[PDB]
Amino acid sequence: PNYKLTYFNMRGRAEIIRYIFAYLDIQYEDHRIEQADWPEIKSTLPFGKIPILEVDGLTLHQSLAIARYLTKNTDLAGNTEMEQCHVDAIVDTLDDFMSCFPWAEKKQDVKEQMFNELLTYNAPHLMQDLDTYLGGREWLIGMSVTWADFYWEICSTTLLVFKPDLLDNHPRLVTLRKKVQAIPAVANWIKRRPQTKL
Amino acid sequence: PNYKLTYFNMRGRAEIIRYIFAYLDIQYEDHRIEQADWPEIKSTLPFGKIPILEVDGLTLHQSLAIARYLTKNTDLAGNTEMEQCHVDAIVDTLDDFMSCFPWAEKKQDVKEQMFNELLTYNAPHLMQDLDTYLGGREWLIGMSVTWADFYWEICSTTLLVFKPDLLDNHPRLVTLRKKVQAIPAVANWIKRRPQTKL
Ligand SMILES: O=c1[nH][nH]c(=O)c2cc(-[n+]3nc(/C=C/c4ccccc4)nn3-c3nc4ccccc4s3)ccc12
Ligand SMILES: O=c1[nH][nH]c(=O)c2cc(-[n+]3nc(/C=C/c4ccccc4)nn3-c3nc4ccccc4s3)ccc12
Ligand SMILES: N[C@@H](CCC(=O)N[C@@H](CS)C(=O)NCC(=O)O)C(=O)O
Ligand SMILES: N[C@@H](CCC(=O)N[C@@H](CS)C(=O)NCC(=O)O)C(=O)O
Ligand SMILES: [Mg+2]
Repeated sequence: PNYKLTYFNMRGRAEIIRYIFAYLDIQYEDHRIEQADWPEIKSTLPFGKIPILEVDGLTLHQSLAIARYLTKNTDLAGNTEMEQCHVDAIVDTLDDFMSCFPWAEKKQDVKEQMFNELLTYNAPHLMQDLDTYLGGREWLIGMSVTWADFYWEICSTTLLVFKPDLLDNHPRLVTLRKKVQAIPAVANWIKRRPQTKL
Repeated sequence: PNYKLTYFNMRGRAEIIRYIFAYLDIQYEDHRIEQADWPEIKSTLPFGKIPILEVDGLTLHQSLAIARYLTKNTDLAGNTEMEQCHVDAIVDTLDDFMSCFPWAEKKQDVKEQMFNELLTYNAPHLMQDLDTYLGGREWLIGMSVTWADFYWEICSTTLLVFKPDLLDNHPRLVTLRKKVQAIPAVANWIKRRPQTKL
């Protein structure tokens, strides 16, 4: 199939998709648009949002819906119907927290203030829940890597930018990040991808 | 399997699961708790959130992850992987919007302020996009009902409570709502379900 992923030049909400393509060794057009080119594109979209993934002429939207589609029938989806549910559940739990941040707030002072508050008063509870959930296991779900692990690594990479000590109390979550980063295909993408703040 | 759904005594985020169980004709325990029950309960939850679904003692969380789990391999899932992606996308677009509302904000007005903005400006645009997306088609995805249609009817029901004229200019979305409500198993549920504001 011919794939074309459209998003801004940043990891953001499209990174999970890029990790999946890398892991699966699938070629695709990583189309990164400049802010100025967004308006004319937005008007042609279903619900005016990106990322979107074009597959043989048809358009798909919603980052997680796309990610799930790409992992279907692969080892990244989950090893049992119930584990597949757990993968989806961990992914939404992580996405729910990421969606709490005022990424679009114009006023920098209020934005920064809210970021710091969420990272100091709210994040600790989620990190603990995740640590407890992971326990002494190697991966978040099952006994092999799933895209939920990829998502943890992607989300935490961004949160760590704003809160360096985020995982100082949870070395097990740090270990998981490193394990994902060590997967050859993932390590390679991480090394070659455009370096952007977000 | 023994199914036990735990949530507040309201439709909310659990209604989609309730609709699925009804449609598929699956018996389950519809456990509804009151606020005075939450505290002790929350302490016993993976990520302190409801709804949760217990399957033979095993706890599953995240409403959409659970909803997807129950509809896999059924006629509500989507007929192709691509269509399954569209179902997931439509559901997340709707969930994204519903999640924007400050349901928990404590101040009667600061809350009503964000609500007004969401209902007066954001809502109309989403309705337009959805209406355009549906076109003259019978259901949102494919040629048969899917849980995405279920979600549309559920989400729109709550939105209508705050903005009665939401669908005045989109009769096609109203027709879809009625189609879902006319499905025997669903109609029976809508008839017998506890009457709650949300
Ligand atoms: O409301 C917005 N308007 N315009 C935006 O560009 C924008 C960006 C935005 N961002 N989201 C994210 C990542 C989200 C995420 C969610 C789940 C998992 C992983 C990631 N990043 N991000 C932005 N970053 C930057 C950096 C520099 C300058 C501007 C931006 S936006 C959210 C909302 C909006
Ligand atoms: O912060 C909260 N804590 N506990 C809660 O139970 C809770 C519920 C809540 N609410 N969510 C919804 C509906 C969500 C929805 C999402 C997708 C599709 C359709 C629906 N309603 N809701 C509440 N409603 C009321 C009404 C009166 C008094 C209190 C509440 S909570 C939001 C936050 C929380
Ligand atoms: N939940 C959606 C979020 C879609 C979304 O809001 N995308 C933002 C960028 S991360 C966007 O399109 N912003 C431009 C706009 O809203 O005009 C997903 O994961 O795809
Ligand atoms: N995205 C989650 C939302 C989970 C959530 O926030 N649930 C609320 C009820 S609507 C809750 O448990 N609130 C109590 C709390 O957060 O302490 C889902 O759909 O399951
Ligand atoms: Mg979501």
